[PDB]
Order: sequence, then structure tokens, then C-alpha cells
Amino acid sequence: MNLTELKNTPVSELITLGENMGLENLARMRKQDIIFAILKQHAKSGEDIFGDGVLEILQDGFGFLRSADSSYLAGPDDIYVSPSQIRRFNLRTGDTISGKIRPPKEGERYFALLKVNEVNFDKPE
Repeated sequence: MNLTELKNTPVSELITLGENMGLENLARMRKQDIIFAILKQHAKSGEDIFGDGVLEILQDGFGFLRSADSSYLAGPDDIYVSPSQIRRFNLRTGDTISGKIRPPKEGERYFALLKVNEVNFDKPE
């Protein structure tokens, strides 16, 4: 299961998928909140979850992967990328990244990149 796929899924279908995995009251939430709930539930089940986006490294040194159609506009489903991941793979703003992500923990706000699988559609090598 991956974030962009879910983002491209009709809400009624997301509701069904979520219900089938033990979630409730989905209809009343914003689509993005429904998606968060589903990915979190799936990950809690020990299943891998993926995400992708265009990287933008900010001032502090960390970055976020944003949807390509976002033209770099910040959003709640932005995927956090750590300074260590950027250094590990010499990541650059404008780079397209895809990989495993993890749901935010208690107090956490964003989904975070867990493993960089591809950089500019190629092996991180």
C-alpha cells in the first residue's frame, strides 16, 4: 500500500478499505485524515507502507517530499526527510524520492521516510 495510490482513490472506496481493516467513523473525516488512519492501521499490522514525492530541503537542513503537482506547496501529507537521510544519499532539492514510510508517533505530525528505495527513479547507488 502506498500514499499516492490512496490519494488517488475515491473516498467511498477508501471508506470500504478502512472499514474492512477495523476502522470506523471514516465518512466524517477529511480524505487526508481517512488516508492517515488507513496507513497507520496497516503499518500497525506489520505491513510495509510506501510513499513518494519531490524533495525540497529547507533551511534547517531537513526536507519534505511533496506531490509533484503541488509545485512545492507544503501540505499535511508531506513526507519528512531527515538530514541524515539527505547526507546518506547526497539528496538534492528537486530530487524525486520513493521508499518505505512510517506513520507519525504520538505527538508526531508527519509521515516519515523510513527507507529510501529510489532516487530519481534509480537505485540510491
